[PDB]
Amino acid sequence: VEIVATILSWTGLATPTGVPKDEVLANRLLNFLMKHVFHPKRAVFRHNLEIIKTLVECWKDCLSIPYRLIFEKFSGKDPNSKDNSVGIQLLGIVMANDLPPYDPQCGIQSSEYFQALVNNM
Repeated sequence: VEIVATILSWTGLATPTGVPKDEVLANRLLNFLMKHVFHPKRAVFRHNLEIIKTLVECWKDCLSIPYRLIFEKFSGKDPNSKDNSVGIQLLGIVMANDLPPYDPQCGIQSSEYFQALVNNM
């Protein structure tokens, strides 16, 4: 949290883009940060979501938005647990800017991606 807040604060100067390995590390950071973003504690949960949204609206140029885990995060069935909240709220984060949720060009077919989105609707 502290080191990423520090590097993100250094925006306008030292963007993480234009360098290959810097971009790859940024992408692993993003995928890892969405991968573990669910904490039994709601305040730090909101905080982590804010970290992710700051990361994605500050980098924005090594695009690489990881689908297929937001997808499997809302794709859960048996609606008796708030397990799908993470995927829909991550999707809301990525939508909160101009990012397009173009599904089936890297992951699972839109006809079932959006299907599970609606089923949890």
